Amino acid sequence: QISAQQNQAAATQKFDDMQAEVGQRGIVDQLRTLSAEGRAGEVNQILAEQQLINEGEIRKELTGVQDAIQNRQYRAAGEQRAQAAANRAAEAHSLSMAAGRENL
Amino acid sequence: QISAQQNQAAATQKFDDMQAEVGQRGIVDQLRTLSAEGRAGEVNQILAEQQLINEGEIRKELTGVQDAIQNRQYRAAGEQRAQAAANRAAEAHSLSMAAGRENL
Repeated sequence: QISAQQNQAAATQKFDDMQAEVGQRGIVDQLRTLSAEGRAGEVNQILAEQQLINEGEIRKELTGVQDAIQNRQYRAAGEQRAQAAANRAAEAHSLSMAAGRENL
Repeated sequence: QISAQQNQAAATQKFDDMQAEVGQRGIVDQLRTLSAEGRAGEVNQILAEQQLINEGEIRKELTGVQDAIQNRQYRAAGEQRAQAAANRAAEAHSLSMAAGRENL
């Protein structure tokens, strides 16, 4: 009797969790839409009041998304700096070559 | 009889652990909320008094979050420093080029 009662209690908990995920599928959708536009302050505030979401691992996925955005921006800035540095190097070398040729 | 009682004891322990996990979700939620805001001193204090949560691997996740925050701040500072360095280099090169051209 006790073994059967334990088994069915566990099954009931599993079913409740599954139903909770199914019902929560909308908030996760809204958070996914919001976090891909850069807005990161309006995702950490909905994940603090409308919490008890079944899986608390979505946080890591959204953080990864925002980190990817920041990394992309930094990479673009770095490339922009590099090309200008190359142009400056080319100009300086041309002047130096002219001067050296005249001296020789 | 010995085998049956051993199996029953193991099953009872599993059931008790599952129930304890179910009952502790509120504390884990509060910890996630606190640790997502940078406060890393209260998380440890809570995890010192109530220390006995059914899974002691939450600490790894929370430390990962804290490390992510610190890394983001450091990367932003580094980007700012690189931008300032490039701005300095541009002016230095312009002045040097002007002087060299006049000398030639």
